[PDB]
Amino acid sequence: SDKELKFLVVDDFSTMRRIVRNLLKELGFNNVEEAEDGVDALNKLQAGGYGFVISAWNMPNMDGLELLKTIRADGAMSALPVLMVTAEAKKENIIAAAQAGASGYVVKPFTAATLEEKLNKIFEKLGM
Repeated sequence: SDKELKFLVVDDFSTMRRIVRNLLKELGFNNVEEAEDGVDALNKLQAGGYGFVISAWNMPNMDGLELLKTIRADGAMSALPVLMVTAEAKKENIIAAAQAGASGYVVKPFTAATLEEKLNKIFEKLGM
């Protein structure tokens, strides 16, 4: 959408959620909500309206990969862009994510410039 595309930031670390929240505000994206794990994220996603999901890979209860796989299998939100936030770039993890449907991955920490690039690449490789 425009700057009003509604984001769901998912991370069990509240500090990270605020960090991502503020990097998006700096870019002009003010419509952000948060979730603390995969289950909490699915519960909010069921309300619809969401346009992008930024999710941490390691979370207790339902990690980012399981949250991704579930999103993709849901007919109503199977096209939802999902950006995976990780702490290290391991080959097998990047491929497991990619083959499961991840729109992209970003290694933390990252700046607003890095996030903007990752967002832009996801939009064009999709048609936005």
